[PDB]
Amino acid sequence: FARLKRSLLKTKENLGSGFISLFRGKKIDDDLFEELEEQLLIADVGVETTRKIITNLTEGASRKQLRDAEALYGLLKEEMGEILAKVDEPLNVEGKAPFVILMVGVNGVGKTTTIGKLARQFEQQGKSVMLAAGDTFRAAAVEQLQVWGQRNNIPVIAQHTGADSASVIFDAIQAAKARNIDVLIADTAGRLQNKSHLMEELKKIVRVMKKLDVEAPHEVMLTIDASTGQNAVSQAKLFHEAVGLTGITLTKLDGTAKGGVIFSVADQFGIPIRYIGVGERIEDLRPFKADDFIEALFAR
Repeated sequence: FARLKRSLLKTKENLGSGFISLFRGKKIDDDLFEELEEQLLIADVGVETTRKIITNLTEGASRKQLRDAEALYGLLKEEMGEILAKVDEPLNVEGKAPFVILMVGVNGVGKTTTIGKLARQFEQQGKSVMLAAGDTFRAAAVEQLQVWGQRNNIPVIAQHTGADSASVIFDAIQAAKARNIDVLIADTAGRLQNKSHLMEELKKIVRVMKKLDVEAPHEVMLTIDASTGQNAVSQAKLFHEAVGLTGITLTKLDGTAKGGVIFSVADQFGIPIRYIGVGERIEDLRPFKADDFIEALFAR
């Protein structure tokens, strides 16, 4: 995974292959674990997840009675591989009419653009897609979706600026079912300034969907930006506590040294990481595969 390896360069400065130069010729002691702990934190692995990692490393190293630091690399590969393995369930949007994905997250992390990429990917697999411009007060985000949808021959349900979000989405599910759409992707508001207001809106949207399908939304997908580091974790915590997240898309891993936040997100929530954005192309919004990611992160 060449493209994946290249996109992770900044994170690899401290993690994965980044561990190699740190362990080189070192002996295993408190100083070393201290330095390792520092590289993990710098990469935004997070205090709690770093502690779990160091603790399990400490133990595994003692069980095998290791003396030379170079060997800690493989133990870390296994330990960190384990953390991501627990959230490796791929998103399966098949067999529904439609399969409803409610895209949540704050403004400015590229939700609308992620919606476009996901819509193209599903069409490239043979599925029909419909979009719902549920971020009703942001005329620019609604217009972005409408214009792009028009030219890609993808129906977009939208109403006047300030329309009730739950109503636009209700109408979109209604239109999706009438037209035999396979996947419906709904955008949502993202002003985290007034958290209670935003969360109540999402709760309403979710309640209203039940009038049409007891199973909708089939996926509540949070989009977070890896370059915002631990802010991504704070955002995940907020949305998850309010509404139930069933999937996470982590974008902008390319170029940030904070790629370690993926471990923090995986470990603290246990919510499947569905996609990781590692470039600007449609295919760069990669369905997440824990093994490919770990191999790319740890490869020299």
